[PDB]
Amino acid sequence: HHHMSQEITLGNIKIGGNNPVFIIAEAGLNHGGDLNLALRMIDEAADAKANAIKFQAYNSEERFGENKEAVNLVKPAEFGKKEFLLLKERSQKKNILFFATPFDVPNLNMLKEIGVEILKIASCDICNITLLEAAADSGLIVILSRGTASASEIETAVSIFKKKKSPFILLHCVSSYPMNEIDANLSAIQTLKSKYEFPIGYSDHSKGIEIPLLAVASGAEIIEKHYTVDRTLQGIDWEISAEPKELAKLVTETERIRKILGHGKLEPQASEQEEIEYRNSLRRK
Amino acid sequence: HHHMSQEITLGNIKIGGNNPVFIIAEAGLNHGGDLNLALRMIDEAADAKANAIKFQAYNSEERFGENKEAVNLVKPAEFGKKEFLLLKERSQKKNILFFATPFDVPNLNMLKEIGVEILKIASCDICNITLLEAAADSGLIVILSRGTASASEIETAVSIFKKKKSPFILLHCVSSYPMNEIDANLSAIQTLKSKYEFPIGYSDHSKGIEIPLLAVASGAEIIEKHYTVDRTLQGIDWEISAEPKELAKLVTETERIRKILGHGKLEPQASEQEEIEYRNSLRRK
Ligand SMILES: [Mn+2]
Ligand SMILES: [Mn+2]
Repeated sequence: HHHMSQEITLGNIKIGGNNPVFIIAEAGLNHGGDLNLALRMIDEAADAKANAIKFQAYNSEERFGENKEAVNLVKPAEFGKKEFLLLKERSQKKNILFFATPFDVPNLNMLKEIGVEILKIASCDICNITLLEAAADSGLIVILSRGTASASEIETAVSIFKKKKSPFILLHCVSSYPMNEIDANLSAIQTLKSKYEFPIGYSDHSKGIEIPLLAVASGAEIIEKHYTVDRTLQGIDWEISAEPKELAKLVTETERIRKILGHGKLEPQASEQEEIEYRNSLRRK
Repeated sequence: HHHMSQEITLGNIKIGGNNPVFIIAEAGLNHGGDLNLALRMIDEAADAKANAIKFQAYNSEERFGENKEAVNLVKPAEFGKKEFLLLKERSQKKNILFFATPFDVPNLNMLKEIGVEILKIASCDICNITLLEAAADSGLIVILSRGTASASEIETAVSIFKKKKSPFILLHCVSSYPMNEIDANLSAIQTLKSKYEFPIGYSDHSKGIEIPLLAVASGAEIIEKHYTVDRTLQGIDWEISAEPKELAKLVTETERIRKILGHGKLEPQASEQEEIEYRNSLRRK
């Protein structure tokens, strides 16, 4: 390629540059607070060969305030340090990366204390200056999604991490539920890749995997997709969540599209040598 | 978007910029020199809503030299001026644009004389300085494919058209028949869009429409696809040619993927309004 993002390398973490697309299974709140179900989600995400599985670390009242129905809905799905330690341990055993989205500073501090190496910051927090500054100060790798955000809002958020030289990844994202095809605006990925030097990816909220695969073809270097072991359980966000076989197809189809994208250099392929020989023998005149 | 190519206009059709993808059905030599078959090809390409149908204007001996097998294969498919006039008349009647690839200056002059407004130059002629200079001096829209070519060979050809200020379009292309998907190097499209200001597209030599559709997702603003009424006739290039229903699907799927790509601006979609209001009321802390 011409454009190559500055890769983020932390041990075996290798994101951007000419590395494989980093695929995140967003378990989110779909486990409903069932710890055994969350552990099962890790097992089956590792079997699907996702690179990482992501959870959410939040206080319901802090997150939703006076929306009593939202509070009651997400209250059962809260996990604390003891559960996140068990989930991190199962993830290490199954060779899949564990991390989570903190929604406040106490949860961020807890995630750093249990040894996570990556933080996700949700789209709704792209203007949460206190939380962004705490993420930048942590020194950890930060993935920020830009759903809801204008170009100026993105620049303000990006500057917070540039100022601390945080390893930083930005995901194009549309905070629409569910996200329709005509709202994907996947060419924003290239707009961001032209504007910034760090890796750009895509976080999906559609009802399938076609849009994230198209996002890979349009340049995404990271893919985040909501994830469930079984939509029939009707857990939180089930409608936009991929089941394990669909996650596995996302992984293998991403690899296939990456092969099709190729090296990006302006040079002939060896499969063209017969036409090169013909060109050189008769058409140079 | 961020970058936009400088659009090219000819009548009511505009190529590049934020115009629809321009779709070319390459009839090639697949008609085998059967004029009635070539006329049917125009009818069915227009019904499929391709923007243009393209033919090839060549002398077999000039094109293939002492390769007597190749000369005998393509000699029956030669059309002359009288045939191209009939093909152009049919295209206008059916509301599809007609043009052709000249392989020598006599055929280029003939095409301009009968009123064609676009010239295609084949990948094998990207080092054919005499032909490229005649195309650049013609004043017509020139579409060039860069199969076989290195960056420096592309730059040499581009410089010819920059000097004459020709309306110019470049197609990424891999001169392999049929082209394996792992050879497609579709990220070369973005490399070319970053290097050059004129519209960049893709000429396909694969066995399906998936690769050209991925090329749209990777930024192609023009798609050329080989075309046949019926692969079972085993005409020249049958294996890489789309049949009319498949051409029609390429057209409608290209429009769908363009809608998914969107405008490329860093501004939220209207459907994100609920999440914006949530963000502004509770998460600006
Ligand atoms: Mn999400
Ligand atoms: Mn061709």
